Amino acid sequence: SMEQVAMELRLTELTRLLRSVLDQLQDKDPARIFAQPVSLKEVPDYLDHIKHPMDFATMRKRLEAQGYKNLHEFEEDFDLIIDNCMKYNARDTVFYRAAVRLRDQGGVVLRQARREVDSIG
Repeated sequence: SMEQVAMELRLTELTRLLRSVLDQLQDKDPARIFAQPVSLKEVPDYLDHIKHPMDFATMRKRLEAQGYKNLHEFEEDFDLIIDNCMKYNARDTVFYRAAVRLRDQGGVVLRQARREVDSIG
């Protein structure tokens, strides 16, 4: 069907728009602490602490496989990154300080991105 075609083209263009948003968010991690999944070799107990790990490259696999049906699903994954960090790592750490920084700065990118999803449909 063609009504299936227009659902796709509208997804394809969410997927376009999220790509931009992720690039902006991942510029807020200049140190690349969030670039990649926490290594299980390096931190073998990690999953005893964090049940749903998340990182930018894992979000990016799922984005290029059109796997975010809306913005909320993308926003949930981003918050996973931040929240996991701020539980696993103590307050007086480079790691926790960087999640606090990404959360504050990424809140601006997301607050505009929410309007452009609603506007553009």
